[PDB]
Amino acid sequence: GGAQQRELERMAEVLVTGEQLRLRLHEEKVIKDRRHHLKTYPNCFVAKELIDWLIEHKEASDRETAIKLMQKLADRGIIHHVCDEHKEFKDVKLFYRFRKDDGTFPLDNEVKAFMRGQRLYEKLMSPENTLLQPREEEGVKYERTFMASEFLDWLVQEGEATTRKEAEQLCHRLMEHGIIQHVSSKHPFVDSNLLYQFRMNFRRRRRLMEL
Amino acid sequence: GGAQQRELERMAEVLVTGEQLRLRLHEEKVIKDRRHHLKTYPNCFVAKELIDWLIEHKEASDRETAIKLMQKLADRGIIHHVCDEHKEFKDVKLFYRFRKDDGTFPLDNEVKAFMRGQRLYEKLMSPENTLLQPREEEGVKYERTFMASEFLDWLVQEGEATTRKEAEQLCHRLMEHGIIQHVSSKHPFVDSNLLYQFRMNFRRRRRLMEL
Repeated sequence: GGAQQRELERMAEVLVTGEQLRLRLHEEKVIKDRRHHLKTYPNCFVAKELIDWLIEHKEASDRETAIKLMQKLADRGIIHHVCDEHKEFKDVKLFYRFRKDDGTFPLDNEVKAFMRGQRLYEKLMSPENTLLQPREEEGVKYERTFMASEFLDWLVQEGEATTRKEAEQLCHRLMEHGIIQHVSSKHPFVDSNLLYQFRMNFRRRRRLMEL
Repeated sequence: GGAQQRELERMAEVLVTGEQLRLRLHEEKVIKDRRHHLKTYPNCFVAKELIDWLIEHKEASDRETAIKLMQKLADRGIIHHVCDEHKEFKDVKLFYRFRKDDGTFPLDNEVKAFMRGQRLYEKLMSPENTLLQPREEEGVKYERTFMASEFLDWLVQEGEATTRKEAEQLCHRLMEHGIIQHVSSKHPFVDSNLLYQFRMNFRRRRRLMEL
């Protein structure tokens, strides 16, 4: 994997693990609409309460390390402090901002392809999936291959792409960013019976303490 | 105009007029990175100062009506009060929220197509543009037509689409949502010499006072 995989892991894993946490906290009602002074702030958690929860569910060893983990999510824009935004515009010396000027947290195309590729790899490495097999091309045995045509077929049936031409562009992006490769000759992706492999050998999703 | 156009105008015109204000306020440095107690708040304006500016530039007769106009923008999420979001996560009773749980302002495909079409229509009404002409098809005279092939050429040349097939898909959306039409309702959009028109007769951009 090397430097590319290390840096793509840095970019992507906290986003993946952070999203997993968000879903868990909704299911457990730690995130909910909260009222404070007759004012409703929707879909909020309380910092102290989340620290409690993290330790309570053995996601963090102590208060100090739970704070460090949530700080990492705050630093990457995954969570933010909810301050009191006045809803009423008034003739006062307060700062205002156009929503279009709000800061964003965009992902470049390499990171997007990495994160798409990891979802596919996890599905294809599951017992239920059988696309990945040792196969032969021009008399060479290769491990963990998939056929270009079969991969395009599966991408649609699973709903990872709407159409074959859409799924084809996805594979070209996966090729461009080194997520997949032709079994031997750096050949491009072609809708054919040629064999391809994952170049990127993704590691399991991180737990919170592993960030 | 009719019912479809009235409701698409309600959805879109405040967004266009508000965006135009954002660009103008940037040009005039009413929006800029502002410092407040050793914390830099980027791309902000000061409410009172914008009221000043609106009156100075005759967008509002008085402060009360200028406030009413900016409230309209705030109500549609175009502007918001910038409050102090603590960057450091602390073991405190403060509300936090996942960014993915922040409120959003989605636009459906019909409004997007309406807004795309209005931008294209304005460009085709610029003095240097010559795409729109009276032309004849199957012996019938039509006004304000454009040819599909010429329109696709221009859409790519103008950068409204990266590629010719992307420009083609845009036109299909314009047909789907009644923004453009075939001169005689006999064909979909086809990359060819067939003639098309704007079905939507867009009205001039709203002034702030008209929203």
